[PDB]
Amino acid sequence: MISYLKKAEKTPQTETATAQKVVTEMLAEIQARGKDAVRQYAKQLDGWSGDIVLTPDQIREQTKDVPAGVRADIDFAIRQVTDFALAQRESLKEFSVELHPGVTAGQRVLPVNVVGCYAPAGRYAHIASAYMGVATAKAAGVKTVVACSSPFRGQGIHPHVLYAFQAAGADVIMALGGVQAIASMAYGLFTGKPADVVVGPGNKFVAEAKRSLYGQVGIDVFAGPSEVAVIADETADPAIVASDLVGQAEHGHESPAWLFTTSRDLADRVMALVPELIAKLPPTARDAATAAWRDYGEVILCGTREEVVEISDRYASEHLEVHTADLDWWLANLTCYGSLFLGEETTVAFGDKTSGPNHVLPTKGAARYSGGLSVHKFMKTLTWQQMTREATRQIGQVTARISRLEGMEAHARTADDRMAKYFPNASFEMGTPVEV
Amino acid sequence: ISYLKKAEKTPQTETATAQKVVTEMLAEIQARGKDAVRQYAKQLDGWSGDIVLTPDQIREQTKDVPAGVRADIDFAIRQVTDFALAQRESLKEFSVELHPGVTAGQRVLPVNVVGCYAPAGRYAHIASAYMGVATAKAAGVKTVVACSSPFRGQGIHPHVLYAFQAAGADVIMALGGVQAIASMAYGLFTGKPADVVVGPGNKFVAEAKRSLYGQVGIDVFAGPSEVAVIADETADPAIVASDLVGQAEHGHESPAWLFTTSRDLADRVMALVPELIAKLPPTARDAATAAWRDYGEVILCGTREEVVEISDRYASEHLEVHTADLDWWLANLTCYGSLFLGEETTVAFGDKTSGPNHVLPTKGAARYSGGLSVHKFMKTLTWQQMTREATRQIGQVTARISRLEGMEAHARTADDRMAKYFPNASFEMGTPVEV
Ligand SMILES: NC(=O)C1=CN([C@@H]2O[C@H](COP(=O)(O)OP(=O)(O)OC[C@H]3O[C@@H](n4cnc5c(N)ncnc54)[C@H](O)[C@@H]3O)[C@@H](O)[C@H]2O)C=CC1
Ligand SMILES: NC(=O)C1=CN([C@@H]2O[C@H](COP(=O)(O)OP(=O)(O)OC[C@H]3O[C@@H](n4cnc5c(N)ncnc54)[C@H](O)[C@@H]3O)[C@@H](O)[C@H]2O)C=CC1
Ligand SMILES: N[C@@H](CS(=O)(=O)O)C(=O)O
Ligand SMILES: N[C@@H](CS(=O)(=O)O)C(=O)O
Ligand SMILES: [Zn+2]
Ligand SMILES: [Zn+2]
Repeated sequence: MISYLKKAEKTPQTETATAQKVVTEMLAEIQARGKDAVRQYAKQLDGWSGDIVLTPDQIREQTKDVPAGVRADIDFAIRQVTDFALAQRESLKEFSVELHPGVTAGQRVLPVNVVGCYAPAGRYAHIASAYMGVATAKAAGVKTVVACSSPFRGQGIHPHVLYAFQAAGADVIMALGGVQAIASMAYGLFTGKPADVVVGPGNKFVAEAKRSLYGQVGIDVFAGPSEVAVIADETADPAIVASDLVGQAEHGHESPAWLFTTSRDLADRVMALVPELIAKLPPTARDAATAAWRDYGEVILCGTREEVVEISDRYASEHLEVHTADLDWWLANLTCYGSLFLGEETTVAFGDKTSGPNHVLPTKGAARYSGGLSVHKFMKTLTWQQMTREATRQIGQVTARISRLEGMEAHARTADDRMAKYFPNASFEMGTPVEV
Repeated sequence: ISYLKKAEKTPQTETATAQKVVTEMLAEIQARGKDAVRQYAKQLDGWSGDIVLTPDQIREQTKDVPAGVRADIDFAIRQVTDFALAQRESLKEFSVELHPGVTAGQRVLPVNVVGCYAPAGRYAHIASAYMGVATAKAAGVKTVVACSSPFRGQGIHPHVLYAFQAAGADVIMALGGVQAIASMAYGLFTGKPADVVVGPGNKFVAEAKRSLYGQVGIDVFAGPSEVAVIADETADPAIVASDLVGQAEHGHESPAWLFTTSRDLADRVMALVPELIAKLPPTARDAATAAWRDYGEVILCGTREEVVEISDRYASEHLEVHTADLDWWLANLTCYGSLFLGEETTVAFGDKTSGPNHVLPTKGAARYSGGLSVHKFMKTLTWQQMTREATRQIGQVTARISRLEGMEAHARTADDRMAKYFPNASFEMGTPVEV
């Protein structure tokens, strides 16, 4: 038996209907009206009536005052993300194999042509998100990267976001936010370069827009309001656990922070500390985190490690920290999470900004079926095959027979035609011809 | 570049029709659950019986499937499995050191539950039944649920059923169409919602899967079958024409495309295709006549490079190459579902028994994905671990960037570690955020 010491009124699912209604209306307008609707939304939602595509010269002008120390930090983080991305790239190989004798089959691994990357800017300016998308796309060998971020605080793109996009290798940069940005990248509005894949994190509207546009484009994953889970035993430090939960709760009113523990004492101290830490935050963060903890935060006490694994796997958190003994066991036994942080020393914020692994990660249970943005999301794994004539003796008769069982005579005739051309003297059973 | 035959319709033509039906049906199933599904099954497919088949039913319904049939299906399952296991070996786990003391790695883990759909309407898709289930089993998925439409006012086609059973399905349901995809996504009738739903189908099936993405993962948008052939002057028109017709019989919406550098070849094929269609039995003849007329296209190009450009833009589900210098085509083509190099292999071989999966992207989805494979059932997740020493650099960069973004609570998680691990250290952690 599992005890909820803190139960949330709301979950990542609560706001689904609200997001869907807005996105349905906006995507309909943009499909009908194109750039006209996008310019309208940019003005009405973001107060923006400037040009949307930045020229190379505006990019230089807008970043000319970014200090050396800020550039050095962003450059370091880009290098870490690139290093890990290149290691991930090496993990997926091309190959060919012989199947039935004379049947050669293989796998080609090819980057997509055009990627659109979104970096959010609303409550905060997402400098790290800006290099997470673009640097990964460049590591994957994508030749055209289009990047968008929302106009921020009465100006255009945040200068540090813009520096990140430029340093990471973006080919085209647009001052454009939200659903209208996602849609513009999917349809190639303003650039004439429709994306093959659109990636990047955002609020519930951004995430729903990407989900809805799937099919028009590929995507990385459903990457909506941030979530954090911590697994802790009696070895954990409640002050650090509480700090880590509050860390992601500041993202917004809808960010869940989950604690799964085998220690009642830990649970109690964390529940006492989280409100105290929230109260010491500055206004924007305090507003977000107070609501998020109240409405979405949960604390679950479990009897055994196996019970913790079961609940953790069901929650399928974007981020999972593990502050326990015997970390090898947790790495071996946990199966549903976006990104795993083993031990107290690393933490979600480190992964968010500069550890290396991508931060763009599944939310709302998408970790049941996908990991996060990676080079893998920009590669197509395509198959090819080639046969000797000899291989077609077996392959062809099996194809003709199965085809005819299914009722597909024209399929069987492509096998009959090869058998008659290559082996006119053979007499295999090719199945009773279909008559209806 | 010149169109010798231009289609009135494309894969895009019927999108609105599909989306309207799917939106209505999903809204109804979300409201009324199993009852909505049982009603759709009755009205659409004539079905009143039990939806979940019992083991006794499965055995009873397959008891007369002959040895010769079983041997062919078993052979095809082996080829699909062999290629799937090769694909599974191509994606590895690893760990690496980044900044000194930072370890990061990739875990590759199968999903828990897969739902597989095998179509049955115009034809009964025996091969489709093992393409999904066998691949899921090769990936190490523990629970596989399989559905196929009640066929012609009776139950699941017995050979589709045999295929599901022999390929390793854990649960089999007699359920078709949108109501099948929805039932597997939501775990109706089994209590086991799928993590990933896969499999091909008509425009309604494919749209239902596209719509339910998010609730579940999917393989790919896999709608009405498409075929493209690239041919030069060395190609045999009789075989090209045959191959086009072969997939045209799938239904009235199936495009058959010919890209060639030889006007002679194009002309002979355009004469032959109608003649071959005319010789088909009634159901196929009806499908292929409409498909070729409405969706068939023939494009003449001046250079190989032009062919590549056009082929890549069409991004066909299946692409056959009947040319000299096949190495060049393998090296230069980039958008297709599955490639058939040389005259000897052909799409129907891939459909039934070559090995590589036939469940493939249509309507331009080959621009961003390959087909169903074990890779669609594996999650690639990341993990990391650090020494305390590593956090001196990582932590100060985190704190500074966080504060530049306006994220003070993020920075405090770094400040807290620095104060705990290195209480005498003094770093630039960034100006605290005040708004
Ligand atoms: N899953 C992941 O990996 C990550 C998720 N995130 C999440 O990204 C989110 C960022 O959210 P925001 O600050 O809002 O930035 P955002 O860039 O996602 O959204 C700002 C844009 O949304 C539009 N918008 C806002 N409310 C709207 C409404 N009612 N109707 C239509 N458009 C509307 C704005 O006008 C603007 O164009 C946070 O929830 C954060 O946790 C952040 C990083 C990574
Ligand atoms: N992309 C790929 O890899 C593959 C594609 N396919 C395609 O699969 C398709 C199979 O189509 P079908 O024979 O129809 O079998 P299906 O199993 O896809 O469709 C039959 C189901 O659809 C329902 N349905 C039919 N019309 C409907 C309507 N108007 N409204 C609501 N429900 C409706 C039926 O009642 C039944 O439940 C073909 O187009 C074939 O080319 C087949 C194999 C692989
Ligand atoms: N924690 C965010 C990343 S960031 O803090 O916005 O950089 C996420 O959900 O990945
Ligand atoms: N040609 C079908 C496969 S099958 O002929 O239905 O077996 C496809 O589109 O993949
Ligand atoms: Zn964060
Ligand atoms: Zn076929």
